[PDB]
Amino acid sequence: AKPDKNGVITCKAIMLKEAKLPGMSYADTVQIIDIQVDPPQNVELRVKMLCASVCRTDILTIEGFMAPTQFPKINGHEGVGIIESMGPDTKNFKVGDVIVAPTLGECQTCSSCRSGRTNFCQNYGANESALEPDGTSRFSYIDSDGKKKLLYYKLGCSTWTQYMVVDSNYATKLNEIAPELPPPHGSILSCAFATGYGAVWLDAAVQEGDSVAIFGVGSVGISAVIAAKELKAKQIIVVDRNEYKLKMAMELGATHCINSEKLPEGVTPSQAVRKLTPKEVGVDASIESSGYDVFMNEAMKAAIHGKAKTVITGEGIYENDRIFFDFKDFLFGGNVVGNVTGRVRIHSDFPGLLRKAQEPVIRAGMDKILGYDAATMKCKYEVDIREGTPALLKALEEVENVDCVKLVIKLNDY
Amino acid sequence: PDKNGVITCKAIMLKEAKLPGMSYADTVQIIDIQVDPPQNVELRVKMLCASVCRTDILTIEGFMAPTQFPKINGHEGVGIIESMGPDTKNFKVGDVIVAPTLGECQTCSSCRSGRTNFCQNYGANESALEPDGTSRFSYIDSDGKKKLLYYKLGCSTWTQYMVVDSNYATKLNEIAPELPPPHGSILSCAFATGYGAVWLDAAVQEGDSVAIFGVGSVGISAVIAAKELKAKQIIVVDRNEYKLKMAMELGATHCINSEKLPEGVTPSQAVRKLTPKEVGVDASIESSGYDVFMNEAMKAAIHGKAKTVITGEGIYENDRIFFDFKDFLFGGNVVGNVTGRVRIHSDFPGLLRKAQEPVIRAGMDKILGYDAATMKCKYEVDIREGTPALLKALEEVENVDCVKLVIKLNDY
Ligand SMILES: NC(=O)c1ccc[n+]([C@@H]2O[C@H](COP(=O)([O-])OP(=O)(O)OC[C@H]3O[C@@H](n4cnc5c(N)ncnc54)[C@H](O)[C@@H]3O)[C@@H](O)[C@H]2O)c1
Ligand SMILES: NC(=O)c1ccc[n+]([C@@H]2O[C@H](COP(=O)([O-])OP(=O)(O)OC[C@H]3O[C@@H](n4cnc5c(N)ncnc54)[C@H](O)[C@@H]3O)[C@@H](O)[C@H]2O)c1
Ligand SMILES: [Mg+2]
Ligand SMILES: [Mg+2]
Ligand SMILES: [Zn+2]
Ligand SMILES: [Zn+2]
Ligand SMILES: [Zn+2]
Ligand SMILES: [Zn+2]
Repeated sequence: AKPDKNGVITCKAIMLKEAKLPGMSYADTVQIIDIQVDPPQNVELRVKMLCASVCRTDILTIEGFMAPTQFPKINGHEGVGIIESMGPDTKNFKVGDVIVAPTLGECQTCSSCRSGRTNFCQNYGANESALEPDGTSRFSYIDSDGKKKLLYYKLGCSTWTQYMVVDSNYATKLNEIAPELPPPHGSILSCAFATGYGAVWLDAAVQEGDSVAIFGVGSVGISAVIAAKELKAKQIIVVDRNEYKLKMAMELGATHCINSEKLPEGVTPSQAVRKLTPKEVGVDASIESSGYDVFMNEAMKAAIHGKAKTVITGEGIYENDRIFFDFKDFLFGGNVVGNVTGRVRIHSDFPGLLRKAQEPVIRAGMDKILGYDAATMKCKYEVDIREGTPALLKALEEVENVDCVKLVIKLNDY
Repeated sequence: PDKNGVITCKAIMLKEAKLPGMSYADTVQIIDIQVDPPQNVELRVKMLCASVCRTDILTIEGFMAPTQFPKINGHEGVGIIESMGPDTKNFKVGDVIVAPTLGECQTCSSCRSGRTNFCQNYGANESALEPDGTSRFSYIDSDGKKKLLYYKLGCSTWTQYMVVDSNYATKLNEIAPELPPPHGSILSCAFATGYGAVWLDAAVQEGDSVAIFGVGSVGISAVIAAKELKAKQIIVVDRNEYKLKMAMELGATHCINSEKLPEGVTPSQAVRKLTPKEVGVDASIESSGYDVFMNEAMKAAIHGKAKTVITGEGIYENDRIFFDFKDFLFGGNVVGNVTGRVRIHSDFPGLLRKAQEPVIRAGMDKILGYDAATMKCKYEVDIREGTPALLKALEEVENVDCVKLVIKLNDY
């Protein structure tokens, strides 16, 4: 879209009217509407989005996750686009750059950045207000009563829109290192792939000859399998109840699979994992990527006491917003870390991830996650924001299809 | 020892778990027991003193002992090798030893990692028995019948003589021959746990900020470590003002009485308010046993960068603890810790050298209320003075100013 004389763009975006509480439909809350996107201020990028792709956390967001008051909103944190314009103070970006902009920036000067061992930057942390720091939004719409109304972001931006505004301290560019990378690949690099790959590579720090357990092989868990295989793990144990995704995981380098719904009475997933290791010692690295609170506990219990790290990537709407651990196993060697975006720092680590993503085996793995067809640039599960709300609502139901690993939302021509 | 090498001595027997509504008198008694001679690589140890870890009181309440009663209590204590099994190496009769929960085989992938004491080969003896299902301890009951006593784990310390697998023992007498017994006793658990949690596990550096949740003997040992390592800020959280003041005397910079916070202010929010930009602490130590403080310690840590070290224990519903999910995902970093990650061969010799330094010794003396002239501690009971004196001492564990009760077992 071309801006009007005041620099405002009118474009399609996916609006969430309110939380979809249990028993409510997508139809109750989700609608494609025309929105107005204000021009970028200060160090902001306004970004022509190519595609978004559906993270389970996007579905949690529809259900009200981390948004007690921040409706109506434009959804989405997983996506890729092209810089269309920039605020006047912007440095180190140009119009035409291809960017992703995940939740955490990297100031490189706080004690967290300088530690070398985390991406939880003190200066560019999660924008939980879902607003600009002055309480405004670059997004608005004209409702049925003709009134101009504010739309919240997801966090520091929204990706389910033809045009997004994001603070450039959260952006990192793809076009210098990977000018030929297709859009849906760039989209999963913004969250799902970075998360599973980085949880294994950076956070669990998997070494050649390590044993790895992965609880949940959706897009995040399969990304973890691809990393564990690249890093020459001796053993890659995948746990899930979805036989399709367990089989995909086995095709991309998992060595052992466990269907948690088919375990003998009184055999826990952690016991099943331990049974596959020498003297039932457990795994060198335990990844949770399910959102199932039970699996966070089972992941902790699967890890070799003291030596191994359990990396929790999963998210969900839990009773009292709490998770639980078996205390005796926890005290006697538990080691559990929260992980966002795989610990992949947007300046220090993302460039090497992007170079890795171009290696043939890693690309084949991304193609499999996406069911990508390079001839048509279409993914197996794809919906286009220009095709209207009914198509989108059907696609959101089909996220639960057994063979839907990653739904893609096409936003603009490629 | 009799004709068969069996020692008859006093020990503190727990008959059954002390469940809520029961008294110490219901379950705790000083009795004469028989201690068999050591076999294989065992040490039989003349105990000098035990000292009361909060986990000793949890044991009385049934902690980790669903079936392992009756037992001799105790895992914190120090003694002198009286005899050894025929296969023992690297120990002599007369050596002063402690024998904590975890050994250090030095060859398993956990030992070889260099970053944990959770040895795969010498782990916790949860059976509370010898590997053949027998015990070195027994007693003659009122029926005149000979009956087995369980250990605590690999041994019991609340006895004049104990037997332990020498793969769990480490000697005090070469590095610290003049160390008083109660100091050796707290080195075996409380002081190693608090000091190690800060020094080894949280790896506190000069200029770091530290929060310690619970300033009993473990948390005060953590204060001593944080001071020794030149932490910029040492924040202590407790309900007990006497122990908070003691922590401040031994190096703490800021104290918070959790029971005097406004209802809407959490312990983690109070700790973060003491830190620049409410960023929280570089190292967060839980040493309370209060499940709430395990969650608050996790939340007080700088997101991602900092480590929360959980040392606390308790009897929790369904044996489960909980964490606030959003704060956990966005940077939580929590580890279970046993004995301060202090490995009995690689780390304990260094800890023991540290204990001999005047400031650290002064801190151990303050924990103990130790009088060097009388070798008496502020709170001390002798096993030879009878069950009623012990039952009153066990009640006095809860006294405001009781940091560490010592159970004297033999002349020093
Ligand atoms: N931490 C982060 O930065 C980050 C990034 C991506 C996603 N997430 C979260 O991580 C998780 C994985 O993301 P995703 O998009 O791959 O999710 P997904 O829903 O596509 O995949 C999760 C997988 O876990 C399995 N699983 C869920 N509940 C299960 C149960 N009860 N029994 C057995 N298997 C079960 C599912 O069958 C599925 O294969 C989600 O919880 C998501 O919200 C977080
Ligand atoms: N992990 C290990 O190897 C190891 C070693 C020693 C002790 N422990 C455990 O660590 C903890 C500390 O041991 P200790 O012997 O110093 O215990 P302690 O009982 O002497 O001291 C605990 C301190 O925490 C405070 N605390 C407890 N509940 C509180 C609450 N509700 N509000 C505020 N403050 C509270 C108490 O007032 C006290 O000062 C205990 O849970 C003990 O079982 C474990
Ligand atoms: Mg802005
Ligand atoms: Mg033995
Ligand atoms: Zn995501
Ligand atoms: Zn930073
Ligand atoms: Zn103890
Ligand atoms: Zn070992």
